Amino acid sequence: SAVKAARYGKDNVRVYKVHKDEKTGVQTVYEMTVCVLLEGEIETSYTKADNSVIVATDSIKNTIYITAKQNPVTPPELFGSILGTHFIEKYNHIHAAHVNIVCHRWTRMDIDGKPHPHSFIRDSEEKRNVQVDVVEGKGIDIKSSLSGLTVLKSTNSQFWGFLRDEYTTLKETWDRILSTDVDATWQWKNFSGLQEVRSHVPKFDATWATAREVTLKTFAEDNSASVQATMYKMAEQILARQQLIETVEYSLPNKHYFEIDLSWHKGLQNTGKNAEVFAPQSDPNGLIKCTVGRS
Amino acid sequence: SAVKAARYGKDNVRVYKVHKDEKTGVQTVYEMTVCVLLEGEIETSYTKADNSVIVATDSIKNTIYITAKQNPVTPPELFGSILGTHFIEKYNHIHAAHVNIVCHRWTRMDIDGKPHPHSFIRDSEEKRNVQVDVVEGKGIDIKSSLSGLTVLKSTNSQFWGFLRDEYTTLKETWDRILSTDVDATWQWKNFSGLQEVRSHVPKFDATWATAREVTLKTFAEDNSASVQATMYKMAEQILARQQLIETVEYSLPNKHYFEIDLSWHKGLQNTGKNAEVFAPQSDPNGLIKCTVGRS
Amino acid sequence: SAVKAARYGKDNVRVYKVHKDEKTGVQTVYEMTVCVLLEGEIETSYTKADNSVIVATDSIKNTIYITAKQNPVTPPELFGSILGTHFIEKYNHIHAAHVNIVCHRWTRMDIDGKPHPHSFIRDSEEKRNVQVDVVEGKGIDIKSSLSGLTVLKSTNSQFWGFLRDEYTTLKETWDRILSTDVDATWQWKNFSGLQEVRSHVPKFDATWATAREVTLKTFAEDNSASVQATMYKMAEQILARQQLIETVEYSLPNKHYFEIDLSWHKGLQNTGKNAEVFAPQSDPNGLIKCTVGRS
Amino acid sequence: SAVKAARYGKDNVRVYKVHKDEKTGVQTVYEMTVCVLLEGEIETSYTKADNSVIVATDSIKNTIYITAKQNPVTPPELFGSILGTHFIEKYNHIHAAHVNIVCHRWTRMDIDGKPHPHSFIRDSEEKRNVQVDVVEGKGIDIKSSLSGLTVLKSTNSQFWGFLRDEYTTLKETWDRILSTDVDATWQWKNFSGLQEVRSHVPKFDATWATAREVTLKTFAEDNSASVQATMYKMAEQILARQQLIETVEYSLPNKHYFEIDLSWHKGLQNTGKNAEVFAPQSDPNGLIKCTVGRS
Ligand SMILES: O=c1[nH]c(=O)c2nn[nH]c2[nH]1
Ligand SMILES: O=c1[nH]c(=O)c2nn[nH]c2[nH]1
Ligand SMILES: O=c1[nH]c(=O)c2nn[nH]c2[nH]1
Ligand SMILES: O=c1[nH]c(=O)c2nn[nH]c2[nH]1
Ligand code: NA
Ligand code: NA
Ligand code: NA
Ligand code: NA
Ligand SMILES: [Xe]
Ligand SMILES: [Xe]
Ligand SMILES: [Xe]
Ligand SMILES: [Xe]
Ligand SMILES: [Xe]
Ligand SMILES: [Xe]
Ligand SMILES: [Xe]
Ligand SMILES: [Xe]
Repeated sequence: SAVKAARYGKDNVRVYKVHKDEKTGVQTVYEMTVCVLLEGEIETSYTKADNSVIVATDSIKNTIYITAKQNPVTPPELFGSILGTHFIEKYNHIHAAHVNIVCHRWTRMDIDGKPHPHSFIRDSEEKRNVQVDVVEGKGIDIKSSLSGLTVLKSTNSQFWGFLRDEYTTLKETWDRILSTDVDATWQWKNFSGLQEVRSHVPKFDATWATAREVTLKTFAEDNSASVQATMYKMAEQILARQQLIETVEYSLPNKHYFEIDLSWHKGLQNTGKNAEVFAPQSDPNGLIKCTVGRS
Repeated sequence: SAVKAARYGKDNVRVYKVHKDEKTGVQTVYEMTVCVLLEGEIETSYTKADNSVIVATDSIKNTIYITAKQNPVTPPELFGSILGTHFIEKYNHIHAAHVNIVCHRWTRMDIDGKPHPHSFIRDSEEKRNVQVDVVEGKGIDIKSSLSGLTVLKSTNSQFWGFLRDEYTTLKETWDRILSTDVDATWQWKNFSGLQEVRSHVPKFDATWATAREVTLKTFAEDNSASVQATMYKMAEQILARQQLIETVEYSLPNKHYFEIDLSWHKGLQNTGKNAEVFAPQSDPNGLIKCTVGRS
Repeated sequence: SAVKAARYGKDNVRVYKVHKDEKTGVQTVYEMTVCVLLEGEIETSYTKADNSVIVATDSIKNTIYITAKQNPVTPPELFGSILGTHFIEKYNHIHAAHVNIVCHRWTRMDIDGKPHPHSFIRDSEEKRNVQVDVVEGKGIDIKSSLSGLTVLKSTNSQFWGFLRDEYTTLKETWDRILSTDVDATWQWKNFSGLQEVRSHVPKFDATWATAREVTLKTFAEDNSASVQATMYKMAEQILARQQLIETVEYSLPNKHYFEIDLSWHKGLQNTGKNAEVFAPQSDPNGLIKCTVGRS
Repeated sequence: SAVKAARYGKDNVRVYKVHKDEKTGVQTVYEMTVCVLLEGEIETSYTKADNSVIVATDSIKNTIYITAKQNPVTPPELFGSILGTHFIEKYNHIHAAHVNIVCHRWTRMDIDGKPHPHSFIRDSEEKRNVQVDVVEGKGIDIKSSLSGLTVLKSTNSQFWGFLRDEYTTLKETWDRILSTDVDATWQWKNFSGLQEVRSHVPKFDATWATAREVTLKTFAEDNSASVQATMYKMAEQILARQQLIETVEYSLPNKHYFEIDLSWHKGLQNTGKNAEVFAPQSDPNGLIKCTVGRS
């Protein structure tokens, strides 16, 4: 037998950083969860019990805190590239670093219409994420994403004209609820190294904001023919607005809300045009994915 | 042996209701999770296998949907009182109904600065809850609450002057992070029945909004001497603003963020006045509770 | 305003202890999660910012580890009583301690039919719990429990003869699946103090084992007329076997498995006597409770 | 823009099936959670709102229940291959089916030393899983796995001789706790179609059992030099015992238990050879992966 692939590192490293403006007294906080996995010439730790090749996962954890102390942590695409580059440059035998970052929301509170200098609220479990793969001699590959964005529209969603055969019971509809949790990922063109990533720094926050805005607007305004058709419209617009993105992927659950027929009880009308009370279904759920690129 | 207490019913009943304004085309959604447990003369179902006394939990579920179809579901204090009253009035042998409601957030989206007529976003897992106990001949007891409100302040929290003995290692501090998940409950004076609850309907939403506002403002503005001292200030203000509340209870975790000493690495300074990077701790956590009433 | 009630302390304190037999080389591990909340003359920490009355929650955490170092941690009823007594005896102004312990399973592995001296497996998320309330001048109140015991029987459960009215759609049945997660609590007679708790030490493990055995046997053997009727039989037997128990409480979800009518597809028969494939329902669920005591 | 990849289907489909032996009266239950995602000529549903190409996800759900009614559901490798083959054979324009199955444990109860005919217990959240990819003209690729197997050993684990530099604080050790949650996957050689899968049916359960046995024995008996070294020994043995497996992958968290220095309190000794009480750490955790194949 032989080692075909191996990677190891530290997962679930929680980090908080605060920035204090001495002039204004305004403080800004960042909180993330980080995972770093390394690859390289490490097979002998598996096959020969040779620990000399192992950068201890405890040391990886230390390195994350040290790097956060000495560098900006925003945008996360920059921080992840700095962190990944460190490992491949510092250790001769490590040839790839894989960095995943989840950014948690701490939104500045408004108290009496004014932004508070040092108090924050977690407004939703929506996350902004990055996956950064730093590979020695092959540059830096970055995938950025938003996830946990949960939305619902109460009308202007349809689903009719699908295949009907002996396995089909679903009725065609011209008016239904549509609800999903959005997971959207945009993949950047490959970067040659940290200098190139630094030159594009302003594009990271702007593209995140655009992806979010396009997602919300298209969801709210599209008279949706299916999840498939609506998500394609979102991905098309994002690609049109940022030339440095190569692909956009969406992964969308279809979270079903079922009509409840109440006619058995005193002829009460609660279906079709009379539907007011619905039963949200915890499971099963549709799951629809698509990756859109440039033609 | 003998039955000392018994209650039974349906838990985890998810309900969605939509309201459609025909004039404006504006739609508003409500989504809740409901639990109803009944008590009364039901001992024989336990001791004698006498099912004749059991209102099936499946029937309780039906009743929830029917009641939501025929009545407003907001404010939840009103809906819960209607639902509880139904069971004690309809069934001679049922003498108490216990209704718990969790309200989930569906906040209307703003698209291009305008409120959208039928699209919504889940902005945070914060909940608004009610517990309604309807007891035949003893009226209606309502506890209202907010929970899952997660906040953090990066300075203006202190903790010094606590008891020090041979079990104490904690250092006194004049500047720390304070972060918690707020659970706050206000208990209404007892109501004689549904007519009285209906007469106070406008106070329910207003008091929820006040409790929330007071919580956020006090948290952000108090130069906090301890969780204990700050939470007391919150409860005191809520009681001052709503005479129909008898008690306010807060239950607050103290979610610790620890300094990381980096001086072992090239004398890097990251403690006290130089602290920028911190380690959020998942566990253990302080837990501080208090119930404040009128003197 | 005035403080009507207050308690504070440390929650989610994870503790592991190992015992090593020097003779046999056999090691035994215990792992728990502990919460300690204190009450007493502490109102001024809330009303006056007087921290002098506060035993820091960090110190409570230290005390848990120290107590675990110097005392047995099994049975958990004994450990919790030791821990609670410590706080009310050590601090003049603290008059009650409330200790909750969750014990996690680490079951010794069998390798080639022999018990391994130092390797363990987590066989199920079933827990053994205690709640110990130590109140100065009123002794020690202990509630012991098992929870997270998930069982299912595929036949020999019935449910017929329940109340039928205009809210009822549920069909009577003489053969259904019954599945639940068992939460069972037995409350001990009040103990005068630690000496009395120590005198009953052998009864704690034996009663836990009896409660578990009775639960499983009765579930498997009862031709069940309802959850209500079966759970009563369990509680009755436990009370008969241990005179020092005052009450037994069960809290049982009814986790529904629904028939799926497939007759729309080529007349396929999958209901009643022909039912083979079922749809487990995540929600809603019945919830049935009862507290049984001595007559 | 263009669709580069697309797949869609139904996730979280819970299924229960019971088998009844008429002779013995013995019943056996199976419970699974299933996900089916389809690929093929479906781009136009995304780009042109052409629903005619969509097999509704609701119909996929129906098909799962129908297939479970008409076929054995065990071993899951066989069931998944049947289900995947159905979709690519039934629909001309669907060319790949991806089936994921999670099998939940329902272990027959022993009551008074005898196996009960129809009562079951969930002994642990350990799962047996399959991923089946059925691709038209390319056969059937099956990955089998076990996951959620949580183990701990209290001694006979070491970790010394790792790289030490200016980022390293971790002390070398010759005696530590080792605890992990095992995720192990074995990938079968490609099968030409359903006939070939059926010819190997007895190997599926036997190989699962071998993978489990090897994992537990090696964990318990290896005087472990690192997670890396121990996991390699496991994978090597599995490959030696089943020639039809091409690769074995393990993914293992290192769940840390930290010593607690208590010497600040009355010189209490709780480190090194005197360590008895430890603090389990919820996060961060090491994460170690390896894929082993044949040389
Ligand atoms: O938008 C939808 N897309 C689908 O593929 C589907 N299948 N059922 N309902 C559905 N809705
Ligand atoms: O605000 C606090 N209250 C407390 O009781 C405490 N104990 N440790 N840190 C603390 N902080
Ligand atoms: O055992 C049961 N008890 C109940 O109270 C009930 N209500 N519906 N089904 C039920 N089953
Ligand atoms: O077994 C281990 N492997 C590792 O790579 C490691 N790093 N720190 N501790 C460790 N333990
Ligand atoms: Na390198
Ligand atoms: Na009544
Ligand atoms: Na005392
Ligand atoms: Na096909
Ligand atoms: Xe951070
Ligand atoms: Xe969508
Ligand atoms: Xe609702
Ligand atoms: Xe607070
Ligand atoms: Xe312990
Ligand atoms: Xe039961
Ligand atoms: Xe199944
Ligand atoms: Xe391991």
